[PDB]
Amino acid sequence: IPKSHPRYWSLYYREKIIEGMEKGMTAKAGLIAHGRGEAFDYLIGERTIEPAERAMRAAVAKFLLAEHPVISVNGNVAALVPKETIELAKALNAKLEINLFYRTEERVRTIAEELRKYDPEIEILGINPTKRIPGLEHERGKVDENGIWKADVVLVPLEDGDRTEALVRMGKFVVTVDLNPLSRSARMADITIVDNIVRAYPRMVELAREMKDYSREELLKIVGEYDNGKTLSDVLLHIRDRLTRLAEEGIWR
Amino acid sequence: IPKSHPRYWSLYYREKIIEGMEKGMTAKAGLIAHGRGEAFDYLIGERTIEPAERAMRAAVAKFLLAEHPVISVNGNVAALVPKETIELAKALNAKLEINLFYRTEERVRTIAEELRKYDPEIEILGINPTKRIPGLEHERGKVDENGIWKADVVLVPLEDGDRTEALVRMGKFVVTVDLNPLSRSARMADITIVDNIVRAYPRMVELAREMKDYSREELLKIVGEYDNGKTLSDVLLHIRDRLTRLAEEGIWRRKEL
Ligand SMILES: Nc1ncnc2c1ncn2[C@@H]1O[C@H](COP(=O)(O)OP(=O)(O)OP(=O)(O)O)[C@@H](O)[C@H]1O
Ligand SMILES: Nc1ncnc2c1ncn2[C@@H]1O[C@H](COP(=O)(O)OP(=O)(O)OP(=O)(O)O)[C@@H](O)[C@H]1O
Ligand SMILES: [Mg+2]
Repeated sequence: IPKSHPRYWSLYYREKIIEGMEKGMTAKAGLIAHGRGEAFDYLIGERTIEPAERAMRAAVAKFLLAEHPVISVNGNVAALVPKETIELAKALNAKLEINLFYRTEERVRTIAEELRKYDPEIEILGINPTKRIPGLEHERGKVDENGIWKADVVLVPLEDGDRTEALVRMGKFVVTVDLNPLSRSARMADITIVDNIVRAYPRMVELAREMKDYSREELLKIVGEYDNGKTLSDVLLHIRDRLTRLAEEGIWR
Repeated sequence: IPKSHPRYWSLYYREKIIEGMEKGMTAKAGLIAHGRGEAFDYLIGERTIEPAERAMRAAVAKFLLAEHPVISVNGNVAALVPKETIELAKALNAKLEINLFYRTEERVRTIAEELRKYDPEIEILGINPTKRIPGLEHERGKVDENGIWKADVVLVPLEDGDRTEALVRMGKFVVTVDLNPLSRSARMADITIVDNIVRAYPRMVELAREMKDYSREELLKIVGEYDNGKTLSDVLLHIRDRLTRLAEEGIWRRKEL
């Protein structure tokens, strides 16, 4: 399709998610999840909205003040932002852990190989996790002692509500990127970024540098003031107004 | 999936659509599409709202008054409501036609076999459609000559706008099941049922049996007063008020909506 196609990027990223499945990284359930992401993205406007920028500033602040920052990676992340998830882990000095709900050997390997394609030297935790998140079935709650297990601040993007929830109960401060503000994961996380992860990861990286040197007292003012409930509400309000406008345009009969 | 799970029904149908692709009936793109429907189902509340019940009564009435109704069947319909689609067709005296966006012989065959598991002798059209619906991709515009090609009323659920619109330009009265009330398909169709096909179909089969005796008079009064445009806006209003309410009440850490 021509570069001017209004569906240009979502189409571009869709092939990417399919290539993901082809590479054995992205699970079938992943394609379904991607579609949900697409629809929601169409609704918010395929751009980072103010409530998302707001939550991202707060999440970055929180990661810089963190003690053991950990960025989680699953099959979709690997298909969409392999390079950006690494850059983000460095800009935040957080470690990288592959963490799958539907964990298999090939999938962990392929995702591992995919990340390396961009940095053959990054430490990738999660190849053989020993620990478990309490409240989850064994095979779905694995976590590596050096990563999530010891983490205080965690970023689990595109995550399932059971895991997000078990993580909060476990005492971890949870940050996620999720285009569905109505999902359990989005509603349970401590900081929810409602934005397409292809836009949020590079943005959080930019915000990383822009905040690189901030008075710890400032980084603390930022997070201390952030209101995830207010954020969710504004996102729901954003979507509604969008629905009012969208319904007023396009082909009809 | 334990039935006690808060998201049992959501997960159940995700498994079904996945087992559909594996059984060769459902395409990969169909998995994404199922996901798109889910996004809209969330906005609606994952239930049958009034404006859906309304559109469905009209559709059934229209199908009962038709003389050459046809019900389409794609990979998603085949994996999610194989039995209800057959029930509905027979409760509406409509013919069944297999229609896919990504057509192949293995896919047509498997969708064919799945329907049989519910009726070993059910008639199935679209096996090798030969009529080219003009103004479309040859690859995705061929219909069955004894099916859609001569139908007066057609039901094409989870349809792409290009097909839904082309059929309208074909002079076919079109009914559809589409969770996105803003979709081109939802806008070009004569009667749009904004509801999940796993809820709408069995609900429509109910109506086709409870309406089988409605007088021509009553049925014509229904199809006659129906207003797709008003029904779509009614759907958007439901959603916008739900969003307003949730926003005001707040949803962070909220378990139940
Ligand atoms: N490309 C993407 N960018 C951002 N977010 C995404 C993307 N793809 C999927 N998501 C989000 O991740 C979720 C997909 O995972 P999952 O299937 O667990 O969702 P869900 O089950 O509906 O939510 P929950 O598990 O909280 O009930 C979706 O809710 C969607 O909002
Ligand atoms: N399980 C389901 N139940 C009800 N409706 C569904 C389901 N899955 C998908 N749909 C609807 O069918 C459509 C699938 O087709 P597709 O997504 O290709 O069309 P679209 O490009 O999103 O919209 P359009 O092509 O009409 O502009 C979706 O718009 C969705 O609203
Ligand atoms: Mg889930």
